[PDB]
Amino acid sequence: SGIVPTLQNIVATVTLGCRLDLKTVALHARNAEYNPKRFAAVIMRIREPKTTALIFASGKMVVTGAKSEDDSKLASRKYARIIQKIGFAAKFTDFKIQNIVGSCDVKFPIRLEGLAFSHGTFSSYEPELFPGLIYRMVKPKIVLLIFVSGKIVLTGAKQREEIYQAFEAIYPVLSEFRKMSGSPRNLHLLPTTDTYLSKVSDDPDNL
DNA sequence: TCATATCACCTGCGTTTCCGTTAAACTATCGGTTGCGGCCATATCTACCAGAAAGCACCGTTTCCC
Repeated sequence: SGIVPTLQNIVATVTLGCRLDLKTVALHARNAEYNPKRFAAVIMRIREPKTTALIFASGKMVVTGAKSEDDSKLASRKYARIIQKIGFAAKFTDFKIQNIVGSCDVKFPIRLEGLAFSHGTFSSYEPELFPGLIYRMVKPKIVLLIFVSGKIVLTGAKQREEIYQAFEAIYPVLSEFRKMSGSPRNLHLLPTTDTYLSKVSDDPDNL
């Protein structure tokens, strides 16, 4: 419970309001990869923040590799500004984080068979083609990947607090699977997602 | 470089289920052609009928007879 989870990847999307010519967009970006022989879209990485991004002719975009809530909106706004420099209106709309990926380490090894046998209502553990166990948390809804080393991965979340709540909910379970710190201090010590996102310009006129 | 989880996608392959196709035995009329019979025309035979010249009966004035 003392080893607070770290975010590894935040993935988001934004609507542009207007349908646009993706070939025209592909002409001016300083990083771009695109070939209709394999896929009909441009892959578009940037230096700072270190995000990858994607654009669709229908007037929608996706952003990946964000380290913070801030990076997600700030990168999306900078990609939209590049499209506004180009011959399109690109009205920044529908900003959302569809998935969050985080990880933590309890520093003790886990008997995945014991976890799967006792919590089989939520746990799945297939024959060992892959070494890690998977867990389906239903309230709040989170997917957790459990490894024998004590390393843990969390995904399927969209709100920051639920990743820390899911870790805190399974830490007592993991701690029971032991043989021969445990205090969270608070459920969420850091500021909320909204108090982070509000540092970035929200108004679409603030290009 | 293979072995899991999760999401945007969109475009693509070629899949996967009830309907459509070529053509069946058995089905429901309905048509090109078969044979079978009414109305109406004709020359002849007939039923129902009246009219004439002639019958014939009811009747009583006559007169001969009770």
